[PDB]
Amino acid sequence: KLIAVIVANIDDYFSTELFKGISSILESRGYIGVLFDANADIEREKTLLRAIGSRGFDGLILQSFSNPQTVQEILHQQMPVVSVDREMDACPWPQVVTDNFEAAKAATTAFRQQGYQHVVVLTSELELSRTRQERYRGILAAAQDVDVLEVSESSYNHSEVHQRLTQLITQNDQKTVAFALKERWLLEFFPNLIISGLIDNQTVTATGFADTDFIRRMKLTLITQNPFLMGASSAEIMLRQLAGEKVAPEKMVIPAKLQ
Amino acid sequence: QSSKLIAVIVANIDDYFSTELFKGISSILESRGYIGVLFDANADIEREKTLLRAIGSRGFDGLILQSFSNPQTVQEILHQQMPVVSVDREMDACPWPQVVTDNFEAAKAATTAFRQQGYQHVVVLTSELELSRTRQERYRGILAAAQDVDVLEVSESSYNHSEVHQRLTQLITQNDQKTVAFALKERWLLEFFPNLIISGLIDNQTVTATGFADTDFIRRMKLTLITQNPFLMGASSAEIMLRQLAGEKVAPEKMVIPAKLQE
Repeated sequence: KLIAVIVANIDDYFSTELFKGISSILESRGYIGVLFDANADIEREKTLLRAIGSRGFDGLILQSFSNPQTVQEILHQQMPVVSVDREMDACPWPQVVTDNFEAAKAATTAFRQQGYQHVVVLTSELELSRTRQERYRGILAAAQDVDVLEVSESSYNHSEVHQRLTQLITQNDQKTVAFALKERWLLEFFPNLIISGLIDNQTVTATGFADTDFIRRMKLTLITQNPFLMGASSAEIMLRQLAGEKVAPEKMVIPAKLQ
Repeated sequence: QSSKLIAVIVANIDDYFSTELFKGISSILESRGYIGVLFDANADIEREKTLLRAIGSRGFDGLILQSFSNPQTVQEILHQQMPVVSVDREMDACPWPQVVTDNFEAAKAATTAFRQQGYQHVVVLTSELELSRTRQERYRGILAAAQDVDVLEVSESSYNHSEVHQRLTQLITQNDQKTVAFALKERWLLEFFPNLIISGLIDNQTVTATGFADTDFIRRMKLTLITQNPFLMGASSAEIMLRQLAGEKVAPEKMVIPAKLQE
């Protein structure tokens, strides 16, 4: 009674917390969650997918980058599947996602209503993920002026990004809000900016999609996805699939919270 | 032909040390067709037992242990059906091979480096000492190098944030001796040091801070920290496992991966 859980990168708090959610729910039925690291590698995921399939795992909860076809061509309906945080197309199985566009929108609208009309979006490459595009789409629909700084998680230099970032925030003394689209960018760059004083909550402030209890205590307003809940919810769906209940391949939206 | 699945049980996946450990194990095991599988003990020794019972009744070909189970537990449940390698435990008289850090030497050297810069007063922040031999060793290393040493034990089970905060601030500020706040575990450094850097307490002139931590983002705050090289510890433990899987009667000795004090 093992459920394989493949995450994009076990180094993200979102992923380890999501897994803790699956586990918590799976334990109420004697089922056990098992974690696999796709290590941001399309190929590692493929070889992992084959192993998961041939070894007889009972279920697959997937928060990754491969098209549903890539997953069907390897597992071929031999087990229940639930994808998380990806919002893909023509998905033949259930999905649990955040209201990315909406949450980003509301966030941007709140900051706008406080004079911070300038927004600098710090994100990973947009075209590689649909949830990233949605968040950026949400910021675009409610922001007056927007500047974007895309970073390739596979090739970049800390100071190089740090400089282009300080730049975008201070080019105009327009009241700016630095908006991180993923937690790692918020943890890597904003702390220093708080110490240097650029982020004074007067002219410049900061926000982003972060779920870690320890950034908040340095107080900024962050958007949380509550990955634990998303993980718990996907596992409920998975219980239904193992129990035999034919499940509808629909999207379940766990709303984000601007706290 | 077998499962070729190696079970890896970590103390808690929330620890960056664990996830990196696993990454190390996975890159080595891959070179030979083996696949690391991650299990989360979630800080519960009971949880761990059911994971082990599952690991033995599903046919995994090996176990890499970075958790709480003693050998009596692992014997009674798995009965040596599969080779075992332990990591980051500092267990004496261990029956299987081990991969550990020079906890005493590393702490001692770090304290010595700080003393030479003037910091004579060490404020140790840690999870309960009795609960772990590795913590005890790092604490043992500090006392072996510093005069004025105060200790602040935190209960991972039930502790209050501002409660611990207020005490740390009390111990750091009691006298004029230059002080080093030394975290024995990464989480404590990550939870309590940032505000002390932002509030001005930690200024690198009268009060500085260090600890065992491998995460990069704190690096960028410039603090001097001790890294355990978890990826390397994980890869080394996987190298030993492959030797056992290849049928080598690997002696149950400890392989020491020295920690590095990195500015």
